[PDB]
Amino acid sequence: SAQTIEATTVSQLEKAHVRIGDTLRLTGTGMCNIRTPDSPFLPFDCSQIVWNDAPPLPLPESDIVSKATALMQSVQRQLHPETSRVSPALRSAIQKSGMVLLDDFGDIVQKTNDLCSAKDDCLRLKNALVNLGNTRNWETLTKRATAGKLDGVNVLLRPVSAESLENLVTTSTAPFVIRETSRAAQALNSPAPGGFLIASDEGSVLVNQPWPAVSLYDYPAHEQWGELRRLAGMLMHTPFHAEGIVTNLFTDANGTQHINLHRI
Repeated sequence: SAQTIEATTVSQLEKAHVRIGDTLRLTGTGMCNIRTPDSPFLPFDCSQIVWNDAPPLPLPESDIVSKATALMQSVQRQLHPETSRVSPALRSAIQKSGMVLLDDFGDIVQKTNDLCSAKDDCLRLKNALVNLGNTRNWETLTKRATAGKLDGVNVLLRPVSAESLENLVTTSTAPFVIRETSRAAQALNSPAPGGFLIASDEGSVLVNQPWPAVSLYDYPAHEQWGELRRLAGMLMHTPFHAEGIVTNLFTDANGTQHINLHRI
């Protein structure tokens, strides 16, 4: 005979030995299933819950990403400031000359060397810095920079050139974040054995978390990392609720019990 099963831990649901036709009411803390490339929390799918007592996986971390962020911020700090090592009288005069000031060219070269370390990285960007720096090649520039012979030194750009350089830092760092974002996503998709995978027949979302303003990949590359990290922050160990009748049930090789639920 069919029964109603109420369970709040993985153990309780295992002890209940569910069958097809049973009615489950399930509330616990678990993880939303993550899909490799419709659904609000893309790439997570919270119509499917991975429920088991293996400790949750760690949030994404990358030092490449923070190197990329350092570079983009040093450039933004200098192209669009709002307070600038330099004397105020000098500051106003440069603005009146129709020009833009980098007051720490040395930091930008170091940050670029930091991220684009491998000899064939970001050649457009290194060439732009070389021309700004009045050297012959990138490698002299990096040493003078790393030496400390460029700290606080002042470079001036026509505004069209400064726009182009900001976009150049932008387009060159994007592939770094895109890779690391991708790498992090795959590291989030490592499934423990045992436990359950609870899926909603009608594709019902099964968590109560705020829906995201826009999908993760409508974001610009550098902010995709930030959002994926946020999405994982609230969806890898979230309270969930799932109730309905069991319409299918199967224990895979790994010992995970897949359960499909149709609500009432």
